[PDB]
Amino acid sequence: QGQEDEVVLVEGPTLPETPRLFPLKIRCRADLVRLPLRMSEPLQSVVDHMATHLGVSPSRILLLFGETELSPTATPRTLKLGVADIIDCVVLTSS
Repeated sequence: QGQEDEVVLVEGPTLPETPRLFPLKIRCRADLVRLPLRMSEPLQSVVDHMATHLGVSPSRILLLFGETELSPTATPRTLKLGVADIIDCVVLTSS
């Protein structure tokens, strides 16, 4: 008992049931922001959102969990990110 899947192939109907997102915990310059994101969703979601928040380009945004270097292409799934698992949005001189 637990048929957990969604047939996103052969016709694309109106699915009002959204996927199971979670409030990803990002750290700004001195504050915490939460946005609804999928584990399968790449960090490009938090990158774009933090870029618009800080008034910078998404290319300048680098996510950093403690001491590790994350990327916009990397997914919270493989990274084991969460609601308590916090990633630093740092604006670098990306040139």
